Amino acid sequence: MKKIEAIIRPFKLDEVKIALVNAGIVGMTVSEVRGFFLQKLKLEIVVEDAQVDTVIDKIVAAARTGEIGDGKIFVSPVDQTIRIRTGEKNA
Amino acid sequence: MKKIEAIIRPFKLDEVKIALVNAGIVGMTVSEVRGFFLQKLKLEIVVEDAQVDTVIDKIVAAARTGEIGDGKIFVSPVDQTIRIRTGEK
Amino acid sequence: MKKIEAIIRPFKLDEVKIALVNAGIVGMTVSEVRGFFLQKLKLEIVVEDAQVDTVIDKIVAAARTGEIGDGKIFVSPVDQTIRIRTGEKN
Repeated sequence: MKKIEAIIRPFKLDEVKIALVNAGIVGMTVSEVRGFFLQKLKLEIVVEDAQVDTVIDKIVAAARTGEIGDGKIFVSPVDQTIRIRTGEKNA
Repeated sequence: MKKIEAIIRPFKLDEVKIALVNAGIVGMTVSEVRGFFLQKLKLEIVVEDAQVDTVIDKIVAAARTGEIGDGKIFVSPVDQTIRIRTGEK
Repeated sequence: MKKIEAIIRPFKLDEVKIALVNAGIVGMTVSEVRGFFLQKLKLEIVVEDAQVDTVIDKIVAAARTGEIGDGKIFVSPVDQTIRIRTGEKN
């Protein structure tokens, strides 16, 4: 499992969201961030390793404009995920 | 050392906070997040490996309601922690 | 590559920012966080492994005051970085 964090232009949110739903990406967290100080959105998703590349492509395709400031995607390892409602774990 | 991030229902904050203090969990960071777009809180703590399971349980017990949307906990590795005040590593 | 997250006193931002520019640190993300509930800023940067220690020192030197609440720095692994504009990966 990997965490994928994407720093995108705020107005791209909808587009990106749509794409991620189309790839059956379920859980997803978004927070307001300042980068460059420009306002950006940070999207966080956690997916299986096999999905990573796929997801990246879609985000890229949805978040891209062609100009500097399109932002960036970071992939990092996740050891464990726990669903609070049930306490179910996957590793 | 592991980073523990929990995305919870905002109103659960107090409860969760209490529990974490009861387990001697000291440093803790909280930010507003939108998930699902519902308002959530993201809590971040960094603890020793041996504490991980314990902490998870408490968070679960404190943050749970029984309904969809209770949120999620992610555990990820941390290589290094540095205290800014002293530079201790 | 490593992600460096620093939780600092808000007013230190400028100082810290200057220092990071002086070490050629380019991309950098800042968000408002509540820690301890005191208002803090979380700075996130991703750098090559070889840079890590350097960066840490500068942040420390820039963010420090000597009192409790100076905050903390966490270093964690990053597997992959992708530039959205081009799709370039490292």
